[PDB]
Amino acid sequence: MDSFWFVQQWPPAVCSFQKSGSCPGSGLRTFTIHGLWPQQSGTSLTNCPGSPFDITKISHLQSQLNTLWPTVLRANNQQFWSHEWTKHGTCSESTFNQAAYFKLAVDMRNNYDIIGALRPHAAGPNGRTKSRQAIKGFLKAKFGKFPGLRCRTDPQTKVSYLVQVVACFAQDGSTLIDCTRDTCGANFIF
Ligand SMILES: [Mn+2]
Ligand SMILES: [Mn+2]
Repeated sequence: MDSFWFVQQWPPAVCSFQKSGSCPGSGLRTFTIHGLWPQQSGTSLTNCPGSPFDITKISHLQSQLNTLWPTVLRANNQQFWSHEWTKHGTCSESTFNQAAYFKLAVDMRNNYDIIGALRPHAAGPNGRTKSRQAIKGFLKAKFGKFPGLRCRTDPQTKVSYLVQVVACFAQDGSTLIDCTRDTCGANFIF
């Protein structure tokens, strides 16, 4: 790995795409952690063989994980954490064990407050159109590096919605770097 993508998701938007059943995210109104994804030459490293998920190793972080890393689409929170560890976390296990991996993600969330960066500019979520350049600009001004913006288009209306914001980090998991990939067009609903 040569870097990490720290991905946060916007629950209300993510829930809108799940048209089959109920969804907790509608009740959640803040950015939550989707996951911490190790990267290699521009691609996400996934499903690396490694240690099985051990719930006891993060029992001391439960209160923080239930509020910052709740599941939006899956059955329950624990299942989501297990999924993230098995699909992404194992790929950086050589340097970060399970406890360290989850702690790092929690720290990143506490240090990267997206809503706080957007409020002053009245660019917070309000169901209206926002511009990609402006949002990226507001985050860059506060944190120092460009974030990555991820959008999804509704199959029916064809409208584009901001669903995730990515903060890019070097292999040390501490040095913020510029992200260089968005999946959002010039405008989107947020
Ligand atoms: Mn995933
Ligand atoms: Mn899968």
